Amino acid sequence: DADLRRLSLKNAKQLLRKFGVPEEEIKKLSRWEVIDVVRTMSTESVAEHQERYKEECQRIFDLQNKVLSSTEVL
DNA sequence: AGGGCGCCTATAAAAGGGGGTGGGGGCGCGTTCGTCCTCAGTCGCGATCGAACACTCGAGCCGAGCAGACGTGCCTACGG
Repeated sequence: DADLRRLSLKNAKQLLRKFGVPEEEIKKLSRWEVIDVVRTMSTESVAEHQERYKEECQRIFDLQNKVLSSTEVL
């Protein structure tokens, strides 16, 4: 977070251009918002923890539905 | 209308002031730069609150022991 705020708006603008951030966020260029967006993009937690639980539950549930209903002869 | 005369051209020199023109210097103004102030954001430190663990007390459950009661076997006493 330190060096991202050391980026001195202009180089952070060029970095947001490099990552592929849309031109609206580059255009507004409030520097705190820019550095929060570039920290988020360089990251790209409790809503992900429960979503990964739901994803793991859904995968095996769908897999169990497919195997035990299949009429494939093994 | 035309000859003679006045004036222009050229040459030297001075004297002094006045006027004209070009260049430089001085003055004043505006612009630019630097510094300071203010706001926002971030990090560090201290205090307070919540959670987790440990200790203590009590209650319940299980096991063991003893006592009571009846069967059965043996011995004695009583009755025929």
